Amino acid sequence: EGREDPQLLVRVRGGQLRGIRLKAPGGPVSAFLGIPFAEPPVGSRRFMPPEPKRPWSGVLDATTFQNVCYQYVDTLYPGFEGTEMWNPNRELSEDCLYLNVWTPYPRPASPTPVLIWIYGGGFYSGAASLDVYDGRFLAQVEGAVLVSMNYRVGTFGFLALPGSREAPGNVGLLDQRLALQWVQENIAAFGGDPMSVTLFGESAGAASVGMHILSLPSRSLFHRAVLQSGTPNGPWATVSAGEARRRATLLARLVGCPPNDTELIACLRTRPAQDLVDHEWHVLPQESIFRFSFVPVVDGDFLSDTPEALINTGDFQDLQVLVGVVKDEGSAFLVYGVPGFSKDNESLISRAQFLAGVRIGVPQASDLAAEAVVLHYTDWLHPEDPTHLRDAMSAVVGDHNVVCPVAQLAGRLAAQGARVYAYIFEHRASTLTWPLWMGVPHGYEIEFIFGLPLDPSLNYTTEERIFAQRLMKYWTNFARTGDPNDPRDSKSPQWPPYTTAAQQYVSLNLKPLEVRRGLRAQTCAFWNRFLPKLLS
Amino acid sequence: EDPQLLVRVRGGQLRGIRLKAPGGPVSAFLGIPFAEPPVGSRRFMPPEPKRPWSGVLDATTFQNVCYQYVDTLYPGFEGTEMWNPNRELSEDCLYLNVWTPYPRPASPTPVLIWIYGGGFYSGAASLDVYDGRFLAQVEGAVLVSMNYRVGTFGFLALPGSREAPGNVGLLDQRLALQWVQENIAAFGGDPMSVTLFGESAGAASVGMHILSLPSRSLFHRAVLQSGTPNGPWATVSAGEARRRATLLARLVGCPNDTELIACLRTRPAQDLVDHEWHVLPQESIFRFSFVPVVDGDFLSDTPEALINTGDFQDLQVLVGVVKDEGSAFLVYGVPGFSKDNESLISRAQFLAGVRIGVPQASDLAAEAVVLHYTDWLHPEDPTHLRDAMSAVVGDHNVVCPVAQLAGRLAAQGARVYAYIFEHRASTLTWPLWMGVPHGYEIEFIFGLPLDPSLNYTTEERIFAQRLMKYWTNFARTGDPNDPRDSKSPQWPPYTTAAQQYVSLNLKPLEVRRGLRAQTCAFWNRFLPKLLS
Ligand SMILES: Nc1ccc2c(c1)c(-c1ccccc1)[n+](CCCCCCc1cn(CCNc3c4c(nc5ccccc35)CCCC4)nn1)c1cc(N)ccc21
Ligand SMILES: Nc1ccc2c(c1)c(-c1ccccc1)[n+](CCCCCCc1cn(CCNc3c4c(nc5ccccc35)CCCC4)nn1)c1cc(N)ccc21
Repeated sequence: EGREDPQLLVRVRGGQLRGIRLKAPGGPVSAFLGIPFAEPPVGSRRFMPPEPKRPWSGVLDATTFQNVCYQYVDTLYPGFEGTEMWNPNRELSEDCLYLNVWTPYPRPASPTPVLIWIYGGGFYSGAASLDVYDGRFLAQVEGAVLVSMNYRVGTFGFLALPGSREAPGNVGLLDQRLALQWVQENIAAFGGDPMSVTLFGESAGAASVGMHILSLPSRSLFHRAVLQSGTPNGPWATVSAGEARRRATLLARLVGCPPNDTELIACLRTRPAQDLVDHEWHVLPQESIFRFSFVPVVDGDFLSDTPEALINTGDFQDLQVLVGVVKDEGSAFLVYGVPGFSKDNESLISRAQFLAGVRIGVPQASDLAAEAVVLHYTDWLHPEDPTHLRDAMSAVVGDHNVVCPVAQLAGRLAAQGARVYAYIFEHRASTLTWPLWMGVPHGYEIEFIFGLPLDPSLNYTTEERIFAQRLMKYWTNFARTGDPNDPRDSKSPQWPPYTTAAQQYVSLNLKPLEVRRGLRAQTCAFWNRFLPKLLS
Repeated sequence: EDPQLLVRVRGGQLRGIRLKAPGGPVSAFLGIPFAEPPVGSRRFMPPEPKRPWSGVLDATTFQNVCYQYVDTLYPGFEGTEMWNPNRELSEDCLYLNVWTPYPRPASPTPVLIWIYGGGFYSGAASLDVYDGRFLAQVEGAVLVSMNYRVGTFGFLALPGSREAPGNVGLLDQRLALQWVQENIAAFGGDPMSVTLFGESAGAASVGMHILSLPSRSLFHRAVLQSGTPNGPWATVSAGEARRRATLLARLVGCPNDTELIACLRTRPAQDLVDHEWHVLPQESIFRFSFVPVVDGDFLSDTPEALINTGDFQDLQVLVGVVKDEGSAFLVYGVPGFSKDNESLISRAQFLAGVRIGVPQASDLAAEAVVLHYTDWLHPEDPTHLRDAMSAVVGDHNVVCPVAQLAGRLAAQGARVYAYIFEHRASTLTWPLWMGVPHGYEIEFIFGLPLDPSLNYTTEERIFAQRLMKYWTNFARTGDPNDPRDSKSPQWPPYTTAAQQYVSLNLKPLEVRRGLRAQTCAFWNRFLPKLLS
C-alpha cells in the first residue's frame, strides 16, 4: 500500500484482502469479490467435503468475481437473453469455492445485519457472480452487508455413494455451510453483525436454506431464513440413499468406470470434469421435467431423515421465516421436455398432449394418479380449450414442485412454533424476453428483490423502481427484525403472519399489499393429502 | 246425473265426481281399476288386465294405498306424514285416477301421467301433493296417476323364476300406460301425446320406461325430477335381488324357487313389511331393500350400460334437481343429524357419515370423498361439515346421476332441458338448514299454492303458475318455453358442449352452465376407478 483507498483494505482469518469501490445509482459501495473460503476441491479431493482455506501471504486481490463451479451450460435457445442470463458469466473450473461481500461505503459504524444469498439452478447450475444477484443495491440503499458464496453443483457437488468416505454426498451443502462458518468468524471485519445473519435463496437455493434449517450443525450459523420458490420437502430437492447410489453407479458405468466404492470413486476422479457434465442428464429414471440428477441425498448425517419427516416433527419456535412463490412457477419448465411447448409460439395444446405432459410432469405417478391429476385440473365446461390446457399443464408443474411444497412448509412450520410470513409474487418484469403466456416465471422476482430496477441503464419502468425499493424494505426489514413490516408506518397495509387458523399471505405487485387467504388451499390438499395415499 | 261425469271405458261405465278448483270445476275419475287385484296366488306376479264390469262403477273416491311401510321417525310431524298413506292399506290397490277439465275438452288434449316416488317402498297417487285438479283446470291438461306395487310386493324378485320374476311394480305402471292408450280418448285426452313425469323413485321409473322397449310405444315425452334409472340406488343385480329375497324368506321362516315363493305367498302382508329393512347389506341411507332388478327382460342390461349405447333421437326429456337433495335423508341413520336442532357436526362425524352415505366406498375412496368436500380454509367448521354431508348424499344419489343421464341423452340425440329448483316453500316444517329438501318441488309443479286455503304467499301462487306453464308447455310441444310469448329469457336445451340449465326460483329464469361439473366429474369419472 502506498496510495490505495483506506476503505478497501481489510484482513480476515486467512489474510489480507483488497476490495473495490463500486458505483451504485445513489452512491459508492465496497465489494470484496472472489474471497477463497475453501481449499480448491480439485484432484484427489473431487467429491470430498471441503477443507477450510489455508492462510495466504500478501494482499489477495478481491476486485473481480472468481470462477464458476463446473456446470452444464444451457443451449436450448442460443443468443436468447432469457436463458443466457442464468448461464455462467465467468470461466468454469473445479477451483470455484469463493464468496463475495458487499458493504456500504464507508463501512458502517456499528454492526449491520448480514444477508447470505444462496443461488438456485436445480443443484446443477448457478454462480453468485450473476448480474441478478448483485449485492450493490441492497448494500448501498438499505445499508446492508450482503454475502454470496459459490458451491459445487451437479456430480461435483452431489454425486454420492452413501456410507462411503470418499463420496459421502451433500458436499455442495457442506461448501455452503463452510461459507456460513466463514461469515461467523470474518463478517465483523466488514462491519457485519455475526449475530444477525439471515439466509435467503431461490429455487435450489431456497431448498438449501431449508436444509440448513433442518440440519443441526447449520443452525448456530444463522438466525433467520427466507425461502423463495423452493423447499427442502417436495419431489425434486432430495433423493434416497438408494436412488443416489443407483445414479452414481450408472454415471460411473456411462463414463467407463465400471464398479467396491473406492475403485469406483477413484476412477471417477480421473475422469475430466466435462465428461461428467456431458453425461449427468442420462442417469434420470424417466422422461421428466423439474427433476435434477445430482441433488442432496438423505444420508442420515447432514439430513438425519427425509425433509418430510423433519418438518413434521421438528420444533421451530424459535425461528422466523419468510416464504413465497411467483405466479407461474411451472410455465418456463414446460419447454425443457413437454411436447407441444415452445417459447416461440403460444403453446396451445390438445387434451392428448396434456395427459402426455402430466406423465412427464409427474413421473413417479401411476396411471391412476395421472388420471387423478388430469381430472382435477380439467375445466369441465371447456375440457378441450387449448389455452386452458396449456395453463393447466403449467399449473400442474408449478403446484407439484413449488406451490404445494411451500404450502406445507408454511403449514408445518407455523403449527410448530415458527413466525411465518407468506407471499405470492405477481409482477411480470416489463423487460422479460420469455413469451407473455409464461406469465411470471420461476426466477423472475429475484431482480426485484436485489434492486436491479434502480439501475437507470436497465430500462425498467418508474413503477418498477418504486416496487423494488418496497421489496428491498420488506426483505431487509425482515432481516433486521423478523418482521417485514415497517414500525414507523401507519397502514399502509400490514403483512400478517401466516397461521394455520387464517392462512394469510400477501400479493406482491405494483398495487399496495392485498391480504389473501389460503395458498391454493383446495388444490394443495390434493397434492399433499390425497396423492401420497394413491401411492401408499 | 251429469253426462260430463259418465264415461265408457273398454271395461264398462264409470261415474266421476265434479271437484272444485280455485278458478272452476274439474271432472275427476278416481279409483279406476286397471288390473285384477294382485292378491293370493297373484302376489309377486305380473299384473293381469282388469275384467269388464256390469253397471256403472263408482269412480268418485281414491282407492286403497298399495301395501307399504308407514313412517314413524317423527309421529305427528307434517313433514313426514305428508308422505304417509292417506287411505287404507291393501294389496288390492291397482287403481288409477284421471282429472280433466269440466266440460270434457272439445279437442284431444296432452296427457300427463304422474308416477310417484318413495324409494320403491312407499307412495300413493292419492297424496294431496299429487292432486291433478289445478293442472287440469288451469292448463287444460288431462292428468293421469296410477298406484303401483311397492316394496316386496312390487319388487321382491327371484330372478329367472316364473313365480317371482321381479320388476312387477314396473309392469303395473306399464299396464296403467297401456290403459291410458286404450281409454284416455274417452276423457278427451290425446293418446298420441302422452308425457310421463315422476319424482324420486317415480323419476327412475320414467327412466326405466325410456330404457325398456315395450314401454316405448306408450309415451312420447318424459320428465325425471330428482331421480334416474342409473345411479347407486335404483337398481340391483339379479345376484343381489336373489340374495335379498332368499334372506327375507328365511327371516319369515320360509324354508327350490317355487317352494320358497309358495310359502312367501301364504304370509300376512305386514310380516313381509316387518322384515324388509333388515335385508340391506350395510348401515346406509338412500338405499332401499326392494327395487327394480336388472333381469335381462324388462331391463335388457344395466341402466348405466343401456343409456350408454341407446339411440335417443326422437325423444324429449326434462330433468332436474332441487337445491338440497341430500339433507332430509341425513336424519334417517347418520349420527349427529336431527330435525329438532341445527345439526352441527364434527369432522369425525363427517368421515363416519360418508361411510354410511357411500356404503360401497373403500377406505381410500371415502377419504377421497372426505378430502374433496372439505373446506380447506375452514376445515373443522360445523356448519360446513353438516352442509357437506348433505351435499355428499345429494350429489352421489341424485345430482350427479342426473348430470350423467342428461349428458348421455343429449350426446345420443335426445333433446334435453334441465333445471335446478331453488325455492324453499314458505309452508315447510323441516328445519331451515335442510334448505330445499328432496321432494319439495312437487307441490309447486302440481299448482297447490293456487288454493288460497293453503296459506302460500302470493309470490308462490305466481311461481307455481309459471312452473305449471313450463311442464305443460313441455307436454304440449317438447319445449318448456312459452311459444307465443317473446322476451323471457329462453330456457335453452341442455347440450354436452354448453351444459346449460336454469334455476327455478322466485326471480325470473337464469341460465347457468355445468351442473355441477367439477364435483360430478369426481363422482362419475374418478370414484368408479377407485372401485375397479
Ligand atoms: N440434449 C441435452 C443434453 C444435456 C442436458 C439436456 C439436453 C437438458 C435439456 C435441454 C432442453 C430440453 C430438455 C432437456 N438439460 C436441461 C433440463 C432441465 C432444465 C431446467 C431449466 C430451468 C427452467 N427454469 C425456469 C426459468 N428460470 C430459470 C432458468 C434457468 N436457470 C434458472 C436458475 C434459477 C432460477 C430460475 C432459472 C436456466 C434455463 C432457463 C431458465 N429453471 N430451470 C440438462 C440438465 C442437466 N442437469 C444436465 C444435462 C442437460
Ligand atoms: N326400525 C326400522 C324398521 C323398519 C324401517 C325403518 C326402521 C326405517 C328407518 C326409520 C328411521 C331411521 C332409520 C331407518 N325405514 C326408513 C328408511 C327409508 C327412509 C327414506 C326417507 C326419505 C327422506 N326423503 C326426502 C324428503 N322427502 C320425502 C320423505 C318421504 N317420502 C318421500 C317420497 C317422495 C319424495 C320425497 C319424500 C318419507 C319420509 C320422509 C321424507 N325421502 N325419503 C324403513 C324403510 C324401509 N324401506 C323398510 C323399513 C323401514
